Amino acid sequence: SSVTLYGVLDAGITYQSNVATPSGSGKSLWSVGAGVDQSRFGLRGSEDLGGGLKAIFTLESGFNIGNGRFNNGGGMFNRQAFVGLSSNYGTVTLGRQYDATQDYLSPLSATGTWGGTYFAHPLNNDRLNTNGDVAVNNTVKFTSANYAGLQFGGTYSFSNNSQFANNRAYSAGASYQFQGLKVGAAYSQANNAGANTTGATDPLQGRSRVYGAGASYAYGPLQGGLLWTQSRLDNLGAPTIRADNYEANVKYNLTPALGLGVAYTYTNAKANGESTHWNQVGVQADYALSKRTDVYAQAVYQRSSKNANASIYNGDLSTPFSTSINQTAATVGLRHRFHHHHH
Amino acid sequence: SSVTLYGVLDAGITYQSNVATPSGSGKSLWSVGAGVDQSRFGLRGSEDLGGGLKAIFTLESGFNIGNGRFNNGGGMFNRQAFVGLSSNYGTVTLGRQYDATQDYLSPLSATGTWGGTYFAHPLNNDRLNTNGDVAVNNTVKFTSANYAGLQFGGTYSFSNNSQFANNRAYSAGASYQFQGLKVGAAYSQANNAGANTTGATDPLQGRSRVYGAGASYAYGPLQGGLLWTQSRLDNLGAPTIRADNYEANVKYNLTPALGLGVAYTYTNAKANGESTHWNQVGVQADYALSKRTDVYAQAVYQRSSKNANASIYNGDLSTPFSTSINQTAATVGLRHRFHHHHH
Amino acid sequence: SSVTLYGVLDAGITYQSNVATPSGSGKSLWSVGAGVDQSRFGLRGSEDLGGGLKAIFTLESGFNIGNGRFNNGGGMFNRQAFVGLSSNYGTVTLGRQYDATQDYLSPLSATGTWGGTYFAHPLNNDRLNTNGDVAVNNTVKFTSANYAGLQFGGTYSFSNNSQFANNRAYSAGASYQFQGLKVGAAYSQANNAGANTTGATDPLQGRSRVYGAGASYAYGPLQGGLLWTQSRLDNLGAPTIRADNYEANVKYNLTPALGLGVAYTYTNAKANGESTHWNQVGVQADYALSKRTDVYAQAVYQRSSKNANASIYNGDLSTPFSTSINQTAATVGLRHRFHHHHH
Ligand code: NA
Ligand code: NA
Repeated sequence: SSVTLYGVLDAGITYQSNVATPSGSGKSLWSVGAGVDQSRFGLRGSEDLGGGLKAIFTLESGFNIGNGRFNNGGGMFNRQAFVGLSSNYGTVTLGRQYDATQDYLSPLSATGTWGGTYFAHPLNNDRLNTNGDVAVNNTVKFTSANYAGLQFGGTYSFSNNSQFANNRAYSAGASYQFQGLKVGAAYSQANNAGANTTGATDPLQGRSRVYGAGASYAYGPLQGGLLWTQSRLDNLGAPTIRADNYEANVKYNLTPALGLGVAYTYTNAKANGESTHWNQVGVQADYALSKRTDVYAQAVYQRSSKNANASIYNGDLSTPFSTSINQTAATVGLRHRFHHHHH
Repeated sequence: SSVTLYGVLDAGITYQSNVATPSGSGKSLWSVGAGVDQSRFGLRGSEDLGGGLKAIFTLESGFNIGNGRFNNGGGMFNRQAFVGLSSNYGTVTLGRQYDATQDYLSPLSATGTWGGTYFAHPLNNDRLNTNGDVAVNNTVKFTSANYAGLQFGGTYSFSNNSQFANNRAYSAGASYQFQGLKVGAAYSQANNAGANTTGATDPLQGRSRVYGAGASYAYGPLQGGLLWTQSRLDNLGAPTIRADNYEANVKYNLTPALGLGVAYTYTNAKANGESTHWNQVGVQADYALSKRTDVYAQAVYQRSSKNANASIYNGDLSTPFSTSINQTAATVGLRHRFHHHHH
Repeated sequence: SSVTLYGVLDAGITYQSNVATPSGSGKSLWSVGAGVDQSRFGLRGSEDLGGGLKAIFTLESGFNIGNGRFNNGGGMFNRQAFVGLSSNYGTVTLGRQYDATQDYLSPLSATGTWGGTYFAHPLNNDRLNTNGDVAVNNTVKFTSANYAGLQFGGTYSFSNNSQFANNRAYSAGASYQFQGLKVGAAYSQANNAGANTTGATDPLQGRSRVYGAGASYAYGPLQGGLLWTQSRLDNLGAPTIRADNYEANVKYNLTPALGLGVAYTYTNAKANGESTHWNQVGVQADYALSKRTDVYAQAVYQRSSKNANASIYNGDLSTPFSTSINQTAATVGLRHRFHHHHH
């Protein structure tokens, strides 16, 4: 009954204050690339099948505007590719999909809403930002109907190989919404993530987990929230690694076309009796020229503990860290969304 | 005069009863992936050029809904990419194309019609199923006009390198149709298939051939057919390998929305005086929720000779065989087709 | 305010008279592939933002019709991927873009207009033809407004890594147009081109430069031009290489549907006190069956100095040279353009 072509183009100039060079000294990194959202194009549709029943699909491909290449592991529909049925009693979808972490926790974070890439937590450790390979393959997802503001669901992501536990995943989450208040909680687990090309997580072991909970509130021109997440690697005789992230964010619309957002995140990682931590704060001014086009300017600052180095997530996990405990990232950019409904 | 965007999304849950693990024991394989048809999207068009003359093109890309990646060798338009001219005296098309085996024999098989992937013959040995890299590169194809139900044509697929015979192919076939009766025969040959990146067959030698003939009949709610194919590798001092496939299939529409199909295939492979064989039978129930959406359920069973192992084709030739002479594949899935004509 | 889907399909049969085989003897190369233009599909749009201000984008992907694969380095939007703002005072665009060489010199060449691939200069040495990886990544481009027929602009292409000069590029050019007269000049420089995956030029060092100038004139059914370009590799203790290209071209419309073009190019390359040269002449007959479809036939002939070998550019830099000082390339082909404006 409807097939929509859509996309988002986001390009900006970014300065990063200190990025290690091969000579070991720190220099600034200048780049052109996605500032807030990862660029993408997609096809989505829904067919009315009568009785509240609908067939739905989404095919969504992320790419780097700087070089035209696929990212998120490099496949065609590297963000989402799924088909399913929606009814009054819930939705079941099959394919490559984001999991409950993304459905129920990301909307409570700056990186998952107005902030995007550079507001991600260190190394995107809790998989909240999707400018990065965070979708899961071979996924069956159930999403409940809305029960008076309560929604819940989960995923199982098959290994697609004769070893059932070798690169699979699952998750569960729930949200509660009421007149501007949003609460969410989620739990996700992977076994042998990235261990092969058939399973749930693309290459790049043991057990990896993300869980968290938070809440946000919106009224008028003001919105804000709090969010806790933990990412954990265990069952490796390597020592367990765990990272906790504590974020507060607020966004205020000065005018209907000018939003300013501020976010702060404290991250604390522990392994084998030792601990490192990062403090990150960012501010973003975003100006809408139309419903489809906005220009933005932002600056993010991160300081690590003295036994560690700073690195603001820029969409590329291979980016070398700062040589110091400090890094600044400042971006000016342009974002354009397009949309065709095929009447 | 018309450009159409289209696609097919097919996702299902498959159980395969016995697939070898690295430890050598057989375990079940559970997977999410294409059940019947390979998922694909495409662009096709035809321009009226006057006098019965038309310009036509098809750009068609297959992909795995489970992980969003291209398959069929991994290129962009990995199923078909061609442009050509159609007239009252026949059609000439240029590009990456299926050959006469696919045009004239596949419609007589369950795997090429209602059955799809898991109804393919062992290892897709006769290239009848297109959930697999069976298109040929660099192809010039002629298709005749309809001469009172007779159609014929063929292909030559260039090596695109200074060695004219190093990775090239050609084929020829013909069909006869009359009021529900269909007859087809075809012959295809490749030399040094997959020996380079420029030629007709993608990587993954000597002379490889497929030929076959069959017939089918449709009237009312009932359709069925018989088909013989042989695949042959020779001119290798390695010993010639040949495989013969004998298939019978029948499909019956219980209701206008519920089809049940049954297929049986006997396959016999011979090499260096020794012989192996497979018996395969499958049943599929397919229920149309609309013209665009259907849900299906099927079960396939294969038994090999005692000097061999069972393996039901699942779209992935790297899938390990069963550790026994038996394998069962059962699938429940969802298929959705979309279409936009751009009025 | 508008999003357009578009594409060009170009397929032809090419004979090349002498291409080296591994045995060292020269044989003819027969191929199916792009004759004139590289096949491509794309999405482009522009939104009216009021006051002469517009948001624009182009996403353009080149591919080989012969095998369905991406070319131009193999990424998704491997020809152009950019977003930007256009105003009365000029245009700024960000992403993967052609540089000033392509904007201001290519329109004065046969290879950049009616001639295409096989009219390129030896090894596409001056990057004038786009059936080849000539776009630059991470590019900021400014294009001025038209000042009474004068247009100018330039590019800077970031390295996107902490070494600012390690795989970056920039360019500048200008044109002057008046009633069929066109003049252009351009200059482009890259440092450490292809040295990494983050920078301006895709893999496949020191300083590489292209510059040139030319003019063309069109009136009625007749058009022609002259163009000089130089490509230079220096700062390598390897010896500097430089190549100068001198081209004359003319195209005449016999009828409104039949164009004949002739081009001649002399190329002279010098390195370490030695010199090689090539003479190339080509003729193309192009017949429009409609505004969207044309069939063409052409022949190109190249003779090299006796200390070198002939090689007519065919879109593939890995193609081996002729074993002699001579090579002929003859092509017959079909080109079809499509277009949908989404009203
Ligand atoms: Na209309
Ligand atoms: Na459309």
